[PDB]
Amino acid sequence: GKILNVEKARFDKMLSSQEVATLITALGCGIGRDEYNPDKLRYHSIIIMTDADVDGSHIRTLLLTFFYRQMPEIVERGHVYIAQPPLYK
DNA sequence: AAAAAAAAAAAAAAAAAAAAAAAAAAAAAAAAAAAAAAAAAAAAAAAAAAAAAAAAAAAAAAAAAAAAAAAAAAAAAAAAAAAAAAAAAAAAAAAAAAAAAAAAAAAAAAAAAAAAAA
Repeated sequence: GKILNVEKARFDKMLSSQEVATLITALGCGIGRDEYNPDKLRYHSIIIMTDADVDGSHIRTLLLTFFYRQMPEIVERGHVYIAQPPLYK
């Protein structure tokens, strides 16, 4: 579902299961900002495929905030992508 | 080779949790005024000291409020039953240092493979 707003949440508060899962799977080690190393990114194409409704847009904005604030080099290098599934058939 | 326990199939019973978004309150941790407390200067009312003095305890003795005796009568407090408040004694406990077992990196060297030379 929805994840923490890192702009509002404290750095120590970032100990949820979902952010830990994203940090482990990406393996950039975004936590700490001293073990962070974007060269060890396991996937060079990270795709934010949220639902087509407005809540999907909100979750997309939350993920964009997390990637921009915690992993600025990944966003700057252009590894982040956004999928566009259809709402209607 | 016998016993026992896990797990999985599918219709049933019953539960639990994480975040977003704004506005108000309540804990809980800090700077920072603000006043006690303490160290170290100079400074100044009190004891000392002395001579000089006169105000209240002694003493005579009456008398007038008194503390023991007598009586009647009212009924506060003490000790025995129960029923609550509030504190040491003793035992327990959750993190927390210590120990032991498994995952990841390491190169030495060779089997098998791929590739090419004459």
